Order: sequence, then C-alpha cells, then structure tokens
Amino acid sequence: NEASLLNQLKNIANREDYVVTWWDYGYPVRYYSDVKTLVDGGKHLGKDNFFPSFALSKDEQAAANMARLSVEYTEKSFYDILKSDILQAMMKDYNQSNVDLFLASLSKPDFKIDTPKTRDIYLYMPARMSLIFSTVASFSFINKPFTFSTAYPLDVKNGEIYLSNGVVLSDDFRSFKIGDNVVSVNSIVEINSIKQGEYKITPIDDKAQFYIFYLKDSAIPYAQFILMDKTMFNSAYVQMFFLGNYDKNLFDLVINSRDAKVFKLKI
Ligand SMILES: [Ca+2]
Repeated sequence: NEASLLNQLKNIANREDYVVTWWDYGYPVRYYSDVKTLVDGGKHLGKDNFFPSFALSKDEQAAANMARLSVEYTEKSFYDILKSDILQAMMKDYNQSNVDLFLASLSKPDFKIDTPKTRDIYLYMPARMSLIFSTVASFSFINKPFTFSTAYPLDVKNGEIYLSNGVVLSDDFRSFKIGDNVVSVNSIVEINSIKQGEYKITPIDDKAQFYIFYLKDSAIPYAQFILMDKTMFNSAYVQMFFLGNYDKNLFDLVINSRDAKVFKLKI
C-alpha cells in the first residue's frame, strides 16, 4: 500500500528533504511524505523532467551525483541564469562548455561535488513505473534510441510465447522474432522475488543487444516481461530496484517493498 510506504517516508525523512522520482508520483509523495520534489502534475515540462529522468535512467554513480546537483541547484534557483536553465548554471560552476561531456562527466567516481549539502535526498522507485519507464528515460536524452518494452503473454502456443508487444519469445528465453526472424538475446534474467535478491542471469551470446526479463511474480498487470537494451540494463532503476544491486557508498536502502523501494542518497 503506497500511502503506508510514503507515510513511512514522512517519519524517516524531513520536511526540507527532496524525493527524486517521476512526476506521476509528485503529488502522492508530497501529500504522504510532506517533502519537496523535482516534478509533479503541475510541473513537468521537458526541462523539468530531465533531472528526475537522468537520476533514474543513467548509471548509479551518475544518478547519485545528479540527484545531489539537481536538488541543490533547484533549491538555490529560488534566490538570473539559475532561474530557467539550471543545467547551464551547474556547468559554469564546473567550467564545462560541452553539455554531452559534463553529463558523461558524472559517471566517473572522480567527480567533485563542490556545492554544499543542504538537505537529505531520497529515490523513490515503484514497480508500476516499469510500465512507463520507456517514457521516463526518454527525457534523459537532450532533444539515438533506447529500448524498454514490457509485455504480458497473449498465448503460449507451441514452443513460443506471444508477447503483448508484438514479440514472439522462445520458451528457453534465448531468441525472438516479432513475426520475422531469430535474434539471440544477450542474457536471460528472471525475478523470483524483488523484495528478496531472488534472481539469476545466464550469459547467452555477447554480441547480442536486447536483454530479456521474466517477472515470475509480477504483482503488476501487464508487466510480466521486459525487453531492454544494454543501456536500460545499466540504469539505476533496473539495477537498483529489479536487481537490487546498489553501491552502499552511494545509497542506503531505507524502505524495501514488493511494490516500491526508497533509497537515501549518501552524498
Ligand atoms: Ca538543511
């Protein structure tokens, strides 16, 4: 129950703290937790979405840093450039002229956070977001496609599975065609239990792109499988929520649930 988990968040965290998350949950979080957010029903323009999306789509370390940067610079952006165009502001304070290289800059373990820490930050990552994560991650691109297609079985006739995304998957989980021809999946990944670290990956051809996810116990209707590329596989969302793999020098797990996870930025 979301209200319960976000009411748990209220007590754990502080009124000044931010929760970083997608805007669809902006209001619920502010209501249940009584904390600040980056976006919400009333504030989710492209320029807005970029920051939650980045710290949800990029690699853990990159997301850890943006979380801190975006929060600190948005807060400050309430006292010139810092108003309207917060990414430029932070680039100057890092003397980076090229948007793409600064952003790539963030993935490095050797990135200095000059700006002081002024408040706590939490990541909120609900299961149900998978169904929309494709749209979430799209906003971490300045506007080179990605792939995050979730699907449920329509039928299972023969040794194949008629996935809802027009895809036809083999029962050994090693190929699909989409009504055409075979293309080996990079690896196989099945989630026996999220709350628990119950999963396993089977390497099956390196030069292959798409990963395949089997959600043996999806409590989410319409999300039984996930087909994703190497990038989405890298995201903090997949790695941290689904695979429950995270750096304990970057994040603290303060709320574990079947339905959602909450991490405390430690930086
Ligand atoms: Ca403070």
